[PDB]
Amino acid sequence: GNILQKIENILKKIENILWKIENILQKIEG
Amino acid sequence: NILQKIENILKKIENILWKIENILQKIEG
Amino acid sequence: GNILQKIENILKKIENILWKIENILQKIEG
Amino acid sequence: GNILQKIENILKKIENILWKIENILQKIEG
Amino acid sequence: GNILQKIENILKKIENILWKIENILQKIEG
Repeated sequence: GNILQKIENILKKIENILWKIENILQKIEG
Repeated sequence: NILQKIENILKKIENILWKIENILQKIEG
Repeated sequence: GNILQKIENILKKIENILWKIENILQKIEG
Repeated sequence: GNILQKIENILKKIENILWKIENILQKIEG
Repeated sequence: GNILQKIENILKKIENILWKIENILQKIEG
């Protein structure tokens, strides 16, 4: 129930961190 | 549904990782 | 749909992409 | 300790590793 | 094993690959 909500929330955080990594790499390569 | 949302976020994560992978291919280039 | 099978399939692709990333990074570090 | 909790723990570990990777890159780009 | 265990196992592989990636980056300050 709420554990699925915890899993969803962690995946959103993972997504957000990956976006940050992508942006740093884009600036480096750009 | 929560399972569909989880699936949707994972698809987004896959897409971001593809972008990261292509950028690294360029950097290693 | 079969949401759990879709989730499994997406995770397999994520694994594959990450393995490619690790290999590219190995070359960069070399 | 059910399978969902185990999955949650692994995702939390993934999140933390990604944070570390981002933290290192933030330094590299300066 | 069942579908949730298959998913857990793929997540473990993802974690492990990310740890490898992190390991390479950690060397710079380490």
